[PDB]
Amino acid sequence: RLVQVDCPLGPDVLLLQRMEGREELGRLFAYELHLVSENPNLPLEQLLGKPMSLSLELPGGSRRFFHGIVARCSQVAGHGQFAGYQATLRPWPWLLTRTSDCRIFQNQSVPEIIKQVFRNLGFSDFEDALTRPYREWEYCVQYRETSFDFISRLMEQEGIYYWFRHEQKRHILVLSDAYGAHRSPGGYASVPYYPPTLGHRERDHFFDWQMAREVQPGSLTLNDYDFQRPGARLEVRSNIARPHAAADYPLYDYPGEYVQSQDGEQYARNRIEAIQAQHERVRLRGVVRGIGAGHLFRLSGYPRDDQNREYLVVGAEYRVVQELSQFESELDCIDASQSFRLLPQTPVPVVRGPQTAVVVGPKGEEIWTDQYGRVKVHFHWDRHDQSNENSSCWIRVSQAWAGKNWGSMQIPRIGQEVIVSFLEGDPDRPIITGRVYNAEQTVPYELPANATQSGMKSRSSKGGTPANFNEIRMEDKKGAEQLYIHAERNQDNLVENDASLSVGHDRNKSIGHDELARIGNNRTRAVKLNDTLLVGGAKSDSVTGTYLIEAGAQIRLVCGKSVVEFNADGTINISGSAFNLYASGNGNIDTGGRLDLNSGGASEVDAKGKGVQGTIDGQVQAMFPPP
Amino acid sequence: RLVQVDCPLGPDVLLLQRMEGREELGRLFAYELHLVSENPNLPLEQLLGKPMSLSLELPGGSRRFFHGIVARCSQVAGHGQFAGYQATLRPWPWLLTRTSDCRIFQNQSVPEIIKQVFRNLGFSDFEDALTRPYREWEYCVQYRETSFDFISRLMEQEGIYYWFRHEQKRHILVLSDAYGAHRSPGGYASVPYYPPTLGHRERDHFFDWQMAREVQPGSLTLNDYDFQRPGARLEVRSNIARPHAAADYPLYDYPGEYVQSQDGEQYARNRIEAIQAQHERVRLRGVVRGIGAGHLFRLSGYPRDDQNREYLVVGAEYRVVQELSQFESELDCIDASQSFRLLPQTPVPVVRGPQTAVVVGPKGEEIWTDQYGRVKVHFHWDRHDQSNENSSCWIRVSQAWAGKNWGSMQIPRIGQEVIVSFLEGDPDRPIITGRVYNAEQTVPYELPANATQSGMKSRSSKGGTPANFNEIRMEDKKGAEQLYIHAERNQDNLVENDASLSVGHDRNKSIGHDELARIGNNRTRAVKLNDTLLVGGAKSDSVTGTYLIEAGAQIRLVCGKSVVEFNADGTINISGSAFNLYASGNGNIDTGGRLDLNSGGASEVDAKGKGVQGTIDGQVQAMFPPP
Amino acid sequence: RLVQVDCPLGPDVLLLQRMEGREELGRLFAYELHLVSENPNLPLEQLLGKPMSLSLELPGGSRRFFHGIVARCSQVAGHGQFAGYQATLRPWPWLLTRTSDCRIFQNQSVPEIIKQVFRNLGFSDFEDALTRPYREWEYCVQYRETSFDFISRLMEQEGIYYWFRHEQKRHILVLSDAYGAHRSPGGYASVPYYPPTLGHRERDHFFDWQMAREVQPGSLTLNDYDFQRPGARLEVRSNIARPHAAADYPLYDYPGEYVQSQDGEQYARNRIEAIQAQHERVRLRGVVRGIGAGHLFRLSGYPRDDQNREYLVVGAEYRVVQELSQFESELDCIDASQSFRLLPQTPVPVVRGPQTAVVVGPKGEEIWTDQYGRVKVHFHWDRHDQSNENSSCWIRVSQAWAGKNWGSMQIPRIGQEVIVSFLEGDPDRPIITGRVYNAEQTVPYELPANATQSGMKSRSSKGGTPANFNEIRMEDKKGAEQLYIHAERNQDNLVENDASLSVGHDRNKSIGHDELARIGNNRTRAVKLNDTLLVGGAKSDSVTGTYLIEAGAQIRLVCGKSVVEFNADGTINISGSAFNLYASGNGNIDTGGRLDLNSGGASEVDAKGKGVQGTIDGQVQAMFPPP
Repeated sequence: RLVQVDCPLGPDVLLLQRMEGREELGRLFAYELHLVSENPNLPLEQLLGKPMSLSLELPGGSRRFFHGIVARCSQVAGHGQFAGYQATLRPWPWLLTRTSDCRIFQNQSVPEIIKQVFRNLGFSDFEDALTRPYREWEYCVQYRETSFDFISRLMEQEGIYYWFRHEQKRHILVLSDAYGAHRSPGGYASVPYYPPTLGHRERDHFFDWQMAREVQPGSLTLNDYDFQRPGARLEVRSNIARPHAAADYPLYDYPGEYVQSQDGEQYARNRIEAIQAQHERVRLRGVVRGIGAGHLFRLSGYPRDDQNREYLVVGAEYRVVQELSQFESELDCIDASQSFRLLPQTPVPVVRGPQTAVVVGPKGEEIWTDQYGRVKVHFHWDRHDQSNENSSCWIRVSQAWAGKNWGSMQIPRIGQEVIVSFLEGDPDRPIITGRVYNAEQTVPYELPANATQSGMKSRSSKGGTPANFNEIRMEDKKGAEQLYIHAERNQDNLVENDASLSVGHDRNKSIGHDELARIGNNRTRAVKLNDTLLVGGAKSDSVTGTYLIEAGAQIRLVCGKSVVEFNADGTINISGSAFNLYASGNGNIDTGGRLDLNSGGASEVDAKGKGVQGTIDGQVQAMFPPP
Repeated sequence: RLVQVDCPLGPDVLLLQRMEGREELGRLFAYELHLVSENPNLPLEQLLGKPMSLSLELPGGSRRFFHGIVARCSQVAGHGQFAGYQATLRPWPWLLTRTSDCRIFQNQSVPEIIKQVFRNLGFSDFEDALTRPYREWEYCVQYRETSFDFISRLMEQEGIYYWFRHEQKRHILVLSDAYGAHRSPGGYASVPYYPPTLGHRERDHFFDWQMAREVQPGSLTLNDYDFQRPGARLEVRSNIARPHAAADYPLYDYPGEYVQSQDGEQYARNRIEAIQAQHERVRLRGVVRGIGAGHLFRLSGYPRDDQNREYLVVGAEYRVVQELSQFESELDCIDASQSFRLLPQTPVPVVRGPQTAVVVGPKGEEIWTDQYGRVKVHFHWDRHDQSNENSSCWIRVSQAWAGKNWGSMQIPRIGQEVIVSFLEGDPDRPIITGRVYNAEQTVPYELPANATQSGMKSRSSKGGTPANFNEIRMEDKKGAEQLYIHAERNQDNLVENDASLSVGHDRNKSIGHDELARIGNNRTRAVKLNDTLLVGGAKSDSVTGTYLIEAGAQIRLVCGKSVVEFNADGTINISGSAFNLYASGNGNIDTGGRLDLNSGGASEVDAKGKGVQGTIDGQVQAMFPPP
Repeated sequence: RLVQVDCPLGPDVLLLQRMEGREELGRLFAYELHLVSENPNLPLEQLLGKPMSLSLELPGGSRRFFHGIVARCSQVAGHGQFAGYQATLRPWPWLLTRTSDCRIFQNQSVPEIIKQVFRNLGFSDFEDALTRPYREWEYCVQYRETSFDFISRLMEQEGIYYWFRHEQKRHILVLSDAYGAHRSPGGYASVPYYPPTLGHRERDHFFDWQMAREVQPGSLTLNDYDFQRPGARLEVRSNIARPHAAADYPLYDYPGEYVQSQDGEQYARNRIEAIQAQHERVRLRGVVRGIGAGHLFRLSGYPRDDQNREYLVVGAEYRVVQELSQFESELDCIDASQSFRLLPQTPVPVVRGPQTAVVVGPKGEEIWTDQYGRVKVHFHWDRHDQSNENSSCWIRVSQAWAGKNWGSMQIPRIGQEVIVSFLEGDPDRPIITGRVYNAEQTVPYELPANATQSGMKSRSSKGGTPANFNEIRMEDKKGAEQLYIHAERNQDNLVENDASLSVGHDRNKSIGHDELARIGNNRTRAVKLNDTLLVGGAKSDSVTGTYLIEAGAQIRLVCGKSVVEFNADGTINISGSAFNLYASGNGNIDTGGRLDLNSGGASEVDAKGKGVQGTIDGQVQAMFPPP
């Protein structure tokens, strides 16, 4: 009689005036449901967005459900017999387009990731019929895209495709990597071909047919780069030849998003097979019902016996017409022994430009890095991360100068706001290209007042304060320029060879404790004018050889009352309270003139107020006054 | 009669054989007309690009105007009686698609900006029927886009739309953000629906009606970030419940282009209104001459009574056929209870990489910055600005090391060629990323010659001449390495605790004026071999405690003829022209052997030319030779 | 009669049942050959990818040759004698879409680059009929695009076109930018027009015509910038006008991708002239067999005199059907006097973000640069070069300060991995924005193990090893802070004003050889406690002025047995083994008490173990102990 609308609100509540079903491997199904009803104003929103099915009398009397979700709907002007209720029926996955995200995945397999999305969604009606094992993707960020988009890209990359199973009350997103996950139609595993020239045969059969071949590229070369093995060559290449002429045009790519040549070949292969599947296509149109995408069936009756064979349907469509059933269907397929693949046509969220993030790591860490200077960050957009070393993977950082164990070293600290960019805008390839001072990260030299100051102030780690720093500052202030040097605790200046110091004006040197100055060879120095030395304690000179005290004018010695004068003319005056001159052997005293004693000739020698400890110390304390 | 025409080259001269028009709220209109004329060579260019209208014979003989500008035209097939001509009318706003530019706006509301654009255009034919106040865009820029594109984006951002309105001799852009901006045509306050089963009615009526339903998202989350207030959780969310199922899917975006979540909500509301408006669509077809886009009317006669409502036409189709006549129309409308916010369908130019900018400010300034180190810059593409502080807003800049009141920093100067990009390529979110040398701004150490020279050279400010600078110059030249420091002023070497200096060879030191040396505690010095000290003035030793002078081989003192020789063998020789040995108390002169006076045993010890002040001077000036 | 087939699988085996020819200047043709053949199972793959030829009978029996290659071949349900097949004939350039890569072209004219591609693919079937000279570009680059796309784009941007010639067995790509490479249409130098209203005039004439007009812009201003001539005003502008209302709408782009304003003007014209042309075009239809794209002929018979002009066919349509027959043609043209201009409609691969590369240069270099500090790099994506100084053009690099011969200067060396970005994503505008470390280019400080020593390392050049370098480090280690300097050779610290040193604790200086110092004024040295000085050799002080020695407590002189004690009470003890006191004039000795000689009251002063020599030497050796 007719195809009964086995749906919500009853079956007979809706009658199938006409249906246009559409199925495709690796894509969302779509069905036009021209359902009609005795209810002249059946509130459309009551089934809009809800699951429903349709029961098609298949071969053997079996039934094909056309289950999906009412994606869209519309009432249609009609007649007292019935009102039209057009509806677009589509599988759960279109719902994934209704939520966008900016979520980081880390070392997770594609199945893991996708299923996790499903777990997040609460999606259960799906099935894992993969045929190829998967590697965990060390980093994979969902970014400015819907879950649908994200997963779709993961799918095409991996050569994954889907088929959906129609069940009266549900519709299963079946994951498949190959024909082994597919099945023949119930009561229709094989079908005759009865060309249109025969009019019609009651057995479901095919009658329309088309075969076409196309020119394709000779090969695909991919390439990539891994800084951890920088000199390694990751270039790969898939070479395929076809029956057509000139099959010799190579394609090249970089980066291919892989670190092993085996992945390069796998993904090149997935892409190539998707392409190769297009080399020759088979089209069929019949009055068949059982067949659909993801089904395996054998054609028979076609003049070409190389067409009379089993096929895996890639594209399928259905036609139902019922006066208030007529039935047609058309296929687009590949041989049943093939593994369907799709090209990565899903758009890639391109990182349009720079985005900052907070440097993070372990909560008790401050310089969270590794041997490459890579760090973890917290992106401002990542509303789902842990703001720690698990918020992202390690990210390389630019330097002022960077070579083989030489160059600058400014390895980020936690809490810094840094600028992240992506290699060719690819969210999975971050790199730090800058650092920005902000309300927290404030400039060493208060701006704009100290805009003329430049250099660097550090901060001790771990746990150093803003006072605990080493620094260098060059004051540019015209007329008051200045080089400030600050060692927070130590200065080791190594001058491997010769050293030189020049001061245009005055030298102010001071040290809190002791100072040792040893000269490997000789030392010579001079003071242009007066050379004064104050000693708060004692003074001791030790020359192994000869020590010459040379001076023009008068050399003077004063120690309390001990006073000695050494005039340039040799008039040497010596005195104090007493004296004792002694020779263990002989002694001689002579004069050029007369020598007398106990005569009053010699007299006391004036100390000039010198040699007084109190005075000396006063000078010393003036030199070293208290702070 | 038929349809009346009113245009350049003659009103009656052209007869509208047929017309296919289209108007939409917030969008450009288009009228395709086929008119015929007794002029067998009607000059296309004399109406192409020109304003003109149609006087549609409304009820009562009133006329509905369809004024527009001939965007396109064509002499087409026709007859000797009336030659055929075709033309496409478009709005004055459409004309903006013919012009493009690169211009920055700063602190202007969208209404303000657009009206200024209108002033630039001379576009006086518009109305301001907006009820909401709009935020001044502190920075917003037109870049490589048409003026139309630019303002279209501004509108969509703020949700602004409009109603094209016509007058016999002009075309009006009725700017709108409110239902009250729209209105019914005279006699079209309530336009009836007279079923198609009636064929045609004498009263402008509708005969078609269609309603369609669509699944909408359920939540919209927007966010943004402010470095000036880094904890600035600018997250904001709009939510909506819909009649259908699956009315709960969340969306997320960041940055939302706002600094206040409330502004974000405006924007969120603009978007969610634009979105939810797609939930249900109402279509009508009739023979109605008056109601079109931006018009109000109550549907009167549709069998489904809850459709006999007042509607606002979102857009409309206009149809003419003429007997050489019937005017017909189709409406796209929303129920009076609904509002409208322009849908975000216009694309935006993206800054896919770095640009060159000039640091600017006051014309007499060298550093134009604020407390965040931000500066204003001038863009090469912004040919409208005067290369000054008004060229752009305060822009953030990457630095060597951001730190909280510490770090490595260098303040930018006016006239510098800098590397600038945008946050995520968004032209309204500028950020300075670096600096680069050029033909004028040459490297500190001229290349390629000075590739071995590295570090940095500053300049004094204001007035940093080539001489006025401080620098760090490191020489990596193999065999001629160096660590050179230049402090054009004072230099402060602070070492909080311990310091050390290692010199592989010789060390030279020279001070232009005096030297202060204050050893907090004890000083120990030594020279492995010889130590020479010269004094150009006087020397003054002042030791608080005991001052011991030891010489392993000989202590010698010479001041001219004053010569004292202390031989290690115990022989003490003292010579000069005279002596005065005196004890305040007693004294003893004893020998183990014989002591003879005027014996001839004592003589004058050779001074060796020492103590000759002139000789000494020779040595001093040897240390301090001219200049 | 008809169009005869000349092809693979046997010329007359295939019968042109229906052919849809499509031609256009500056665009690849397509001839859809619907053929029927006595071969009931004609191979598809043996036409596919192969050249095929047609011989369309013209007046006089002349055969208009067609030639192209099959991009697609399909088996169409047909009969025995006439089995249907469908072939897509494309021009050779179509095949260039089958290959894609990347590559840099330096100092290459576009004509040459084109020919390079031809040689690469063996595409000898072309004719160089270009008339304008083209710029030798220092840098063009193919990237992620087919060779076809690359060249097509490359041509569009320079105003280059490519035309075609159907030889019988070959199809020639007549490259040309001037109408001298056009021809009269095989003897149809003038083609009469017969109004369709006259009926189908029995001969090869036109039966249709359509002129159409459009509103155009009025001005295009482009601008660009060159840092090597940074004051450049490369801004260009070319203007147009049209018959319609004021064609005065300005356009503006920056950068316009040119370094020469003359070139910029041409580029403006490359866009503009086509835009100008967009104003008016003509469609023609007839059954004219010898006309087609690139043909120049006069239409003769269109009622409007203005249309009986010479026209250049821009594009064309052909339909050939055969009975075993009918022919029709239609075309898009411009007046022969109108200059054909190709718009830049091919997309340019956008550099979505940063790239990685390595600094390269001549093998004898370690640093390869120029007067701008630019470098050559080899790119990690550049899988098509040998990695040398010609692997790129000169590329700029960011710095910490870019001033006029001042600022920062870090120098990249050959072998360093670098970050390369492109201005606004423009593949022809590379710049280095950061240096990075990798497995080979390791970090100078161990990480995280030695992240506390912020700073830098270097290598002497040329030929400096890890032991030959200069380095700076800052220990930020909390509680172990330290500044450290390594001058591999000498060090020079210049302070032009006052220098100061403050060491909070202890300081240790060690000079490898000789130290020399001088004070340009007086000097005030002091210690707060003890001051000891050891001289391993001899010591000599030469004070040109008075030399006063002040000390409290006691002054001691020790040289072997020659020892003097100066007590603060003025008791002066001078003694040893012998003495010789001599006045060269008079001598006086007096006491206030009794002066006795050989009294026994004088004795040898205790040396205190000092003035020994060997012991003293040992002390010095303690001071300067062996390694």
